[PDB]
Amino acid sequence: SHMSRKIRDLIESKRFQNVITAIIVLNGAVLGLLTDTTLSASSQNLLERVDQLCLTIFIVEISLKIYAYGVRGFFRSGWNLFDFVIVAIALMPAQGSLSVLRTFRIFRVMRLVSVIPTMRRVVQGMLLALPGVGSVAALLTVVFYIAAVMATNLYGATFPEWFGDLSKSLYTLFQVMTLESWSMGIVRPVMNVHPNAWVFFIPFIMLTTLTVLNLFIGIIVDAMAITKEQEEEAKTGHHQEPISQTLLHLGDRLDRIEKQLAQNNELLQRQ
Amino acid sequence: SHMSRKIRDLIESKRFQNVITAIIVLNGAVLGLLTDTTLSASSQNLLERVDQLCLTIFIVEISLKIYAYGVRGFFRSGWNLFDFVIVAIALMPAQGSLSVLRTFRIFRVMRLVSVIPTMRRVVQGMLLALPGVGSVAALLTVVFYIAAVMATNLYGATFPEWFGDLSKSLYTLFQVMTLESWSMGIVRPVMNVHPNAWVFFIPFIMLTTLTVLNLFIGIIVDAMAITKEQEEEAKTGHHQEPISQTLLHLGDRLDRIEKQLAQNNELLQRQ
Amino acid sequence: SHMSRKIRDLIESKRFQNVITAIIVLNGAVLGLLTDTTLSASSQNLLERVDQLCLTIFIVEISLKIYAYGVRGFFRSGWNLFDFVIVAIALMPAQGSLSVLRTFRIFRVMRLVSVIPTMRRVVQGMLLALPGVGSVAALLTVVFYIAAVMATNLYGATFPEWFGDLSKSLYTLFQVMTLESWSMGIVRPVMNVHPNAWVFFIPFIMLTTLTVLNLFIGIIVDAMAITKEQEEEAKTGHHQEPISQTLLHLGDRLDRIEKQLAQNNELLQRQ
Amino acid sequence: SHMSRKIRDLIESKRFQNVITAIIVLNGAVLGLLTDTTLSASSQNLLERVDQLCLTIFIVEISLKIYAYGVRGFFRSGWNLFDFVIVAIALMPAQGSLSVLRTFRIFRVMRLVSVIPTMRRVVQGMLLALPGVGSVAALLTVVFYIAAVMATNLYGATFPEWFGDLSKSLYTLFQVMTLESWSMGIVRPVMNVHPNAWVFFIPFIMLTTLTVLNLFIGIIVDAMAITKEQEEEAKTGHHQEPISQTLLHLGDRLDRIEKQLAQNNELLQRQ
Ligand SMILES: CC/C(=C(\c1ccc(O)cc1)c1ccc(OCCN(C)C)cc1)c1ccccc1
Ligand SMILES: CC/C(=C(\c1ccc(O)cc1)c1ccc(OCCN(C)C)cc1)c1ccccc1
Ligand SMILES: CC/C(=C(\c1ccc(O)cc1)c1ccc(OCCN(C)C)cc1)c1ccccc1
Ligand SMILES: CC/C(=C(\c1ccc(O)cc1)c1ccc(OCCN(C)C)cc1)c1ccccc1
Ligand SMILES: CC/C(=C(\c1ccc(O)cc1)c1ccc(OCCN(C)C)cc1)c1ccccc1
Ligand SMILES: CC/C(=C(\c1ccc(O)cc1)c1ccc(OCCN(C)C)cc1)c1ccccc1
Ligand SMILES: CC/C(=C(\c1ccc(O)cc1)c1ccc(OCCN(C)C)cc1)c1ccccc1
Ligand SMILES: CC/C(=C(\c1ccc(O)cc1)c1ccc(OCCN(C)C)cc1)c1ccccc1
Ligand SMILES: CCCCCCCCCC(=O)N(CCO)C[C@@H](O)[C@@H](O)[C@@H](O)[C@@H](O)CO
Ligand SMILES: CCCCCCCCCC(=O)N(CCO)C[C@@H](O)[C@@H](O)[C@@H](O)[C@@H](O)CO
Ligand SMILES: CCCCCCCCCC(=O)N(CCO)C[C@@H](O)[C@@H](O)[C@@H](O)[C@@H](O)CO
Ligand SMILES: CCCCCCCCCC(=O)N(CCO)C[C@@H](O)[C@@H](O)[C@@H](O)[C@@H](O)CO
Ligand code: NA
Ligand code: NA
Ligand code: NA
Repeated sequence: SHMSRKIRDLIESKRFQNVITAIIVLNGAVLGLLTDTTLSASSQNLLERVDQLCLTIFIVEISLKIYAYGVRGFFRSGWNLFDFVIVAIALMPAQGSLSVLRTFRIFRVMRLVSVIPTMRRVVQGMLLALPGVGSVAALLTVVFYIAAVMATNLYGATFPEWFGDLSKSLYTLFQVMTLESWSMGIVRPVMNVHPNAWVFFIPFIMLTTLTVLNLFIGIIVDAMAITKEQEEEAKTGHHQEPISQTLLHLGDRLDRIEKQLAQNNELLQRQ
Repeated sequence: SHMSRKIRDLIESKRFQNVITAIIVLNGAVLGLLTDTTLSASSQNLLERVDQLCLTIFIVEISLKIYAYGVRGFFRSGWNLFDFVIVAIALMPAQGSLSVLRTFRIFRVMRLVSVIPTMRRVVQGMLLALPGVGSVAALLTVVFYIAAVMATNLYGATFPEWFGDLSKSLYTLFQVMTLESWSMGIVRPVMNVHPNAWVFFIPFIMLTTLTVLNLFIGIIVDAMAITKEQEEEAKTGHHQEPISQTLLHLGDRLDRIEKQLAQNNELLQRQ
Repeated sequence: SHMSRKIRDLIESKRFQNVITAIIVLNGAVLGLLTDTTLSASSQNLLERVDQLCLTIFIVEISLKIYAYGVRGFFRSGWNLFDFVIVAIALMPAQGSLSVLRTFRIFRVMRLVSVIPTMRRVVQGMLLALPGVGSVAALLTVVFYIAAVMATNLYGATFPEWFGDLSKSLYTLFQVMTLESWSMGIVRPVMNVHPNAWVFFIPFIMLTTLTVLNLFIGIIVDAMAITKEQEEEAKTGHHQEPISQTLLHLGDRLDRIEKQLAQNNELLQRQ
Repeated sequence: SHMSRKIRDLIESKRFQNVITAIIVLNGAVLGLLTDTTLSASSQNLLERVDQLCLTIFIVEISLKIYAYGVRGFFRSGWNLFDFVIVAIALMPAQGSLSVLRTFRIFRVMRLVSVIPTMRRVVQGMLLALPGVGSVAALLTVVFYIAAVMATNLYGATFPEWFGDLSKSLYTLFQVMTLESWSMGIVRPVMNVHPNAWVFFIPFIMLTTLTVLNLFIGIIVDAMAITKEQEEEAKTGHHQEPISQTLLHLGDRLDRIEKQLAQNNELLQRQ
């Protein structure tokens, strides 16, 4: 229709993005002021209404989009669904789920990612890089589970605060992996009772730090290449051959042209 | 034979892998529940039998493989030998070795690596990357030994808990390398007695952190390329020229084709 | 003019650079000696005059440059403007700004960067690499703000020293991100009152360490390539195609020449 | 001569290298046993003689080399000079230098690097990578000096143990850069007296961690490429074009051959 044609161009305008961005920043700034308990009852009521104002502008924004794109058209984008859920959850009447409350209204500032395209790209590259490190992430999960069971059996009776159960052991092994007081706080005290405890903890540190670095480098290198590759697909409109494919086949492509040159030289030398 | 033909296809089926995977997870989950000492005698006896059930399924699995592939055929794979040793050790009657016990039945969860091919590849790439960092690993071992001897001679009489002997010094130098309370916990106290101790510990930290990072980056970069190269060899069936060789000879290959072009141009300009 | 021709060649001479370098080192060395409060009143007065001498040589240096290049010519370089501001601020009479004093005369040693070209290049590569990581830096800023608001609401009433307000929470979240006593000092004490606090802090650590590593790797890789690319532009005088462009179009360029070879082969086989 | 022909081939034999390697390990193992103060006077005298035996074998080894290569020929290699100095210093009668003693006989184990070629290559690549990071290393040195002077002036009167003088401040800034108790141990106590101290320490941490990572990544990436490039020069005998040069000129080389193809196509289409 005509009403669903200008609205899309209003939605796609730089100023509309900037207006929404300004309202996200504003909502975020009022939620930060609401952390101050010394504020007067009138100041709290004022900011709570600016929060209500900000939220209503997001209901108008999402409705404008659902109409101008359609239910199937809007929910076709993962970013729009995320934007929908962020706003729709604020109007959820006693939602049934394992948690505590929804005071986490500050997760509305996470919309700065979906609304700013330079930031949307960064998060997109990182998210697209996750499936590819699933195996490394699972190997790290296996090492933690094996280690947690071993630590609970070995040290739980003598160190119940740190290794009393599986939960306690996963928490202190995560601390050990982060190298946080691993020796002065955990292993030297454990070695006073179990002198060969270093046989367990030093290999655990060696293995988990390498794996977590592997996981992190893997995510970073992939996210960087995916982003670069997507920017090129956006600029030209043509599909970008991933760099790994270009590098894997560089040898094959060079020898083929070397051979095609030699046969063109053979037909040339004898004419 | 006919009996050693369908069994191989049963062994190679996705559902058989999934059945074994489910039994590994199950065994791992019952071993984790067995860390809880508050459980009733009947609950402990129940889970211990589910452990026996899981173990028997692995004996049937390995036997099925040894028959369908042969002794020489099965033990030709490093992964199958690993799978054999994991299961066979659970039936080892008082094995003679320097240790304590075999309560580490949880190392059976490490079979998730050998049974899941996406995880088998990750560990394979990492293991194939180790011989190549042997020299860096040995340099780190030399620096630790020299440092341990120096620290024992310099500080062992005044700081016996940390440097009293070689073992004690290797342990606290490893802690120092991990930057764990290196200054507030070790070096500021040591400097109160030996004021120039920083001349020993600051260069030691500078050298070992660079070397350990070198070792780790070396493993990660190699494991990533080896995996990528093996996936390409698996996809096409052709041997993949390692990227280092492609990069080292990129210059040579380009100038050769440049020259072959210039000589083809020379025969063309004068015909 | 003739007076603004030899001065430029004096300014561009290796010995003039070395003379200025020697005066920066000298000024830096006297400012370091002036940190010693045990010095006699005559020794303090002596060094304070060597500081005055060093400062005057920089006024002569900058004036020499402004004359030999012109106001528009001198201030056309970001490095010269930096050099101008460093020297000009020492003669600022009670400048109006939010601070405390200008005792930070030691920021004059930062001129070793602008005066030594090998060091000017390093800092240049790093500075040119910053706009490109602005989105990652902003994502990290968003995560910190959301987390600070959450931590203030959740823990500020029970842990006011660490989370009492927004400022306090940003400071302890930065400490948590650096892994400094995150568990023994902050989270184990917080968990004694709020047992599921690990649900907040472990994901926060996981997310911020990956993002800060991403930010850092991004800066390092870019600064390294920018420097390499600028050295090549300086050596040849020709514009250097950035490596990302060379890599993105490597596939396209190889298939195009492959096709141009095949069509040259087609005209050759049938002549 | 004939006597200086077979000795060189004896010196270059795998077994001679292995004999020297075995004597280095042996000397290192006896020096490690000599750290144990509980040993009997006869055991100490025994090991001290095995040290004398090991040292004499190195005097015979070096003399054998100086004769078989010549004074100019032997001292032409940096590795041989290092090997000469390690052995010659053990016979230095009260050498005049600023130190304490030469009990550091364990630095003789550092010969395992010069004697094992796979380890000699690793250290060689690392040493050749140092001149290239000199500017980054100097930038880090400048930041530390500026920071040390600032910290001494700002905090030395109120925190004399940590910032009382320049030496004290460089030591605690190095600790701060390593993130070792930077907040719970240094900055939270400093902020109790100087509440805006975080304005100094948080930027200092941000800047030095990025620079030290830059320095380290720079060394690692260069050492890896230098080693790879030297192995190729050793294998073929031909000079290896450094990868940076191959990558910088990849664009130029591809467009040149693209143009040479188009002109060969132009002469072909009209014959
Ligand atoms: C196209 C980028 C990419 C990868 C890549 C990124 C950067 C780069 O420099 C090279 C490659 C990539 C390649 C392989 C990969 O394997 C994951 C293995 N699974 C089974 C765990 C993951 C990402 C990829 C991402 C998702 C699916 C498939 C491929
Ligand atoms: C050596 C080039 C390379 C890769 C590569 C190797 C051979 C080849 O033919 C093509 C590329 C590389 C790049 C990315 C990569 O991603 C997979 C990571 N997993 C963990 C998701 C693997 C190898 C690389 C490895 C680590 C860091 C940066 C680059
Ligand atoms: C084929 C991959 C590879 C290496 C490699 C991996 C990734 C990459 O981007 C480039 C190369 C490799 C190359 C050299 C190397 O040297 C080790 C030196 N020893 C003597 C300590 C190790 C791995 C390699 C692995 C085992 C043996 C030989 C080579
Ligand atoms: C610069 C490209 C490169 C290597 C390279 C340099 C020159 C060349 O002609 C070919 C490749 C590189 C890659 C891997 C590598 O592995 C050996 C590591 N050892 C420690 C096992 C060495 C250099 C590299 C170095 C560090 C990280 C990622 C990539
Ligand atoms: C030319 C180097 C470069 C980049 C680069 C450096 C090294 C390298 O190996 C590859 C590329 C670069 C490329 C992309 C980039 O995107 C930033 C995204 N913004 C929107 C946050 C940044 C730097 C760049 C720097 C400034 C502006 C534009 C490009
Ligand atoms: C795999 C090669 C690569 C990049 C690359 C991928 C594909 C392509 O066609 C060209 C290059 C790479 C290099 C730099 C880069 O910079 C942007 C970083 N942002 C965060 C500023 C992105 C990808 C790279 C990624 C991480 C570290 C080192 C190298
Ligand atoms: C040939 C390797 C190399 C460099 C290099 C190594 C690996 C790689 O992937 C690319 C290049 C290199 C290049 C530049 C460089 O600049 C140093 C700047 N100085 C002025 C501080 C250093 C090393 C180099 C080493 C010494 C002198 C000159 C060049
Ligand atoms: C993007 C490829 C690259 C470099 C590169 C960029 C452009 C170009 O045309 C050629 C190479 C690279 C490699 C090494 C390097 O060394 C200098 C380091 N200094 C600090 C000694 C610089 C850039 C690189 C950068 C960081 C890590 C690994 C690889
Ligand atoms: C990838 C690795 C992921 C590790 C995740 C750890 C989750 C387990 C933490 C948890 O739920 N706890 C129960 C809830 O309290 C245990 C910790 O709280 C406990 O270890 C201690 O901190 C103290 O409670 C007891 O001293
Ligand atoms: C690559 C580097 C590898 C370093 C490996 C260190 C192994 C040595 C540890 C060991 O076997 N110990 C004896 C067994 O107790 C010593 C430690 O336990 C000891 O240093 C202290 O922790 C206390 O026991 C004394 O205060
Ligand atoms: C990218 C992340 C950037 C984080 C930047 C943090 C700035 C906030 C620090 C600040 O201005 N403070 C007020 C000035 O004191 C707060 C800290 O000082 C406070 O948290 C504590 O250290 C104690 O003062 C109270 O226990
Ligand atoms: C690239 C960065 C390089 C930093 C190098 C630091 C060298 C300075 C260390 C030194 O020589 N000291 C004098 C010798 O004692 C000072 C330290 O010892 C001192 O800071 C404290 O540790 C205590 O002595 C006082 O509380
Ligand atoms: Na740390
Ligand atoms: Na710590
Ligand atoms: Na730490």
